[PDB]
Amino acid sequence: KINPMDFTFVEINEAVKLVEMGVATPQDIDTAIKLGLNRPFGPFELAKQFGAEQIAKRLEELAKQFGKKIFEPAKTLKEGKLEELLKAGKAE
Amino acid sequence: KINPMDFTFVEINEAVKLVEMGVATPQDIDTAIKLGLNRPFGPFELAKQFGAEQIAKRLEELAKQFGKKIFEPAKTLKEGKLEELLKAGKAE
Repeated sequence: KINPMDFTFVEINEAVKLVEMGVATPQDIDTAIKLGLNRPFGPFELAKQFGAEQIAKRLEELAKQFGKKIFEPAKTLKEGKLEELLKAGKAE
Repeated sequence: KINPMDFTFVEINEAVKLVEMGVATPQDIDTAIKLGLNRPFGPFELAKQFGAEQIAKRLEELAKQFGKKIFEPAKTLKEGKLEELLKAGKAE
């Protein structure tokens, strides 16, 4: 049974993985979302708000439920190294 | 009751609206998704594949179910003007 919140959990790791594959930065993502989507927290601040720990555990659950690639938790998350990752697109 | 497919329906109009608010183009989106997410069709070809008509009708359903902003169908879609929209970020 799915929540509305699961949809931002999945959006988030969509975002995460893009950043993981180097096709975008945490920033252009957050801003375009915030600006385009007119909301207060982009995927990543959202992620920071929530916690890598929580979102993954949850994404796991869904991966079992569905077995689609999209639901499987980004490694950035499943291993909490989120913060060093912002460093990547943010640092240089 | 939600399907796995609903998650790409919502991703799509996430994408759509970004493009609607001018913060990205249909292209940088499709490619970053395809490249970063290593899949065959970006949000928009996906959308083209499916049809503005179908995705909206469906997004509607979810908006009633949840009443979160994220689920409400982009106007680009709910009015099928999808194709002229690719023109925007694609044309100039």
